[PDB]
Amino acid sequence: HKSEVAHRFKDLGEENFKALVLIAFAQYLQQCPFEDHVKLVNEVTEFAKTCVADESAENCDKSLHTLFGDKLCTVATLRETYGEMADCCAKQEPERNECFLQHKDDNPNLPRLVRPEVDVMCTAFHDNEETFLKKYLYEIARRHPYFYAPELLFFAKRYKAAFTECCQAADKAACLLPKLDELRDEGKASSAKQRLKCASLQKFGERAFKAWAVARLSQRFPKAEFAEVSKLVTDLTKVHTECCHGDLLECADDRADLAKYICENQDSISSKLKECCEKPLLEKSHCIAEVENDEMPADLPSLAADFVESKDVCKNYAEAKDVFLGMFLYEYARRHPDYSVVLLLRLAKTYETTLEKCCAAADPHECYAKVFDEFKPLVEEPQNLIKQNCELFEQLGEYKFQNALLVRYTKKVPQVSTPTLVEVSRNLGKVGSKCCKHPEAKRMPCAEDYLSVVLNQLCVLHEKTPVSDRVTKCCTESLVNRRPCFSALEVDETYVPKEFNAETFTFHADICTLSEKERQIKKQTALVELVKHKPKATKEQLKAVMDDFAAFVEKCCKADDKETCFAEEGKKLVAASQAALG
Ligand SMILES: CCCCCCCCCCCCCC(=O)O
Ligand SMILES: CCCCCCCCCCCCCC(=O)O
Ligand SMILES: CCCCCCCCCCCCCC(=O)O
Repeated sequence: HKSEVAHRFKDLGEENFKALVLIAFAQYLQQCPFEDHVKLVNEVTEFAKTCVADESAENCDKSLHTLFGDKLCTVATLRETYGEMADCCAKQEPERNECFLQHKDDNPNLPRLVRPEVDVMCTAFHDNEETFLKKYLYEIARRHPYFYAPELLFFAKRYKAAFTECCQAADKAACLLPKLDELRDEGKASSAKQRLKCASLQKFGERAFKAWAVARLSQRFPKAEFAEVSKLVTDLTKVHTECCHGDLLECADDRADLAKYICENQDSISSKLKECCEKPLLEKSHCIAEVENDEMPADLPSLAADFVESKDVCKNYAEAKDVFLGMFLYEYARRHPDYSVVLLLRLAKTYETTLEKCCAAADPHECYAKVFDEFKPLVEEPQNLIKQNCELFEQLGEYKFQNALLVRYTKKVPQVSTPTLVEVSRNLGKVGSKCCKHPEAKRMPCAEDYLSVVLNQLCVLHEKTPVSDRVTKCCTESLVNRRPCFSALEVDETYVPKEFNAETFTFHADICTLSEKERQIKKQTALVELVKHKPKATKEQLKAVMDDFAAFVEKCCKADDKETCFAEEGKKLVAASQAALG
């Protein structure tokens, strides 16, 4: 094209253009204030329009990288605020843009973002929607500089819908706060999932990434032929490699190209792609990535004939081992959309280990005749963990399920900090809540995705502040072994009970009318401290103390003099509990 800035402006339309430009500058210049960025965005937008009017006017024929970089090099506080990043300006393209990318900051040391009160939020949203929404977009972008700009834009539109719905409601806070909860968690997850894929590509390498993609794409597109899946695996891997190592525009072009190839070849790939493929360029790759699994073909045969029974198994394998294993993973995965991806990779690894043994043995065919039997323990372990945890979740409800996990995990790794124990147990409880309301066939994939983000959060915290060799092992294992390493953790027989501290077990009158979350967290914090203090306490003894706690809170929140109730009845409860637990 004559003018890439005009091309993009036309493809995107003014409103998306401006939003994306704001995210771009915020991701590179994480410390500049909102108003400074609004001025850069307006100036870039004004310039873009001249190019749309006449693609031969001044500067309109420069690359986007050239234009973007030039604008960055005009910021007056560049050296003052970003130091060595100003020296990127002494370079030509493409080294200049390379240099700018090296200076982004994953952990920007910015203050926690405060959710204002619901009435303040709705008022700001009514009084100036544009500013309200753009400011939050800016705040999120500068805190997540690698997050894919278009997906950020997809969340922003969901925020807008939530304020539109809930600000005109009768009970604004009870409408909105659950929606904002849901969206913040989905956004945190998406951000963690992206970081995780990039780390894992570097740690475990490209072959392992392709294995993962074969499994994932085959579940999603089970009517596609292996040759088409293999094609998509190769293109997907290239896309991910660039998006991990790359600037926004290179990632965007790679994603747009794959989406277009997919949309042109729907008939070969999936029947569920028509809606997505109608959508505007901006949303297409995203929509595709989130499409539901196609229906698998009817009356597919058993894998036995090709992978066990044939005389030619070792020959077909040795001819090209990764193609054969890829084929095994394709056939297995498309027949089992109810499996986690990591389970399918365990099976593939098991199959490979068996062929490596058996193809060099005296009688290969006899040696690998029972390989499918080796799959059964692998499959049953996650299915049985889901049933047990979902049965417990149905008995207790979310909050008491969380409390069960708090007790469980605190005894297993009592050296972890209380906030971390509380946060991770709370999150695991929310994985239960989400995934146990799916039917059996959808639980294992759901669990896999969401556990992967909770366990990632834990491993991130633990790397920064190590306390347990056992957690370190789980965190540095292969991605396929990570969750079973955590499930295999046992009770810590070596922990020395924390000393009693009375202030830890004191509570105040405000407990009564505080937010549902805030009340829960205060109770769960004390539950963890109780288990840390009394790690040998039995289930019946903890139930008794927990029951007494609940009678104590019920009494004191109905009293007229609440501060004295909490202090006087609080001391009694503590002394009774200490006697019972010994
Ligand atoms: C205590 C958390 C409750 C979440 C629901 C239970 C999940 C059990 C593990 C599922 C297996 C994840 C995928 C895998 O490792 O194959
Ligand atoms: C503090 C570490 C938390 C570990 C979370 C593992 C996720 C799966 C939870 C299912 C219950 C534990 C599995 C088991 O012990 O068999
Ligand atoms: C030995 C000192 C123990 C003091 C007793 C405090 C116990 C913590 C209460 C845990 C919350 C229970 C859950 C609930 O009923 O909401």
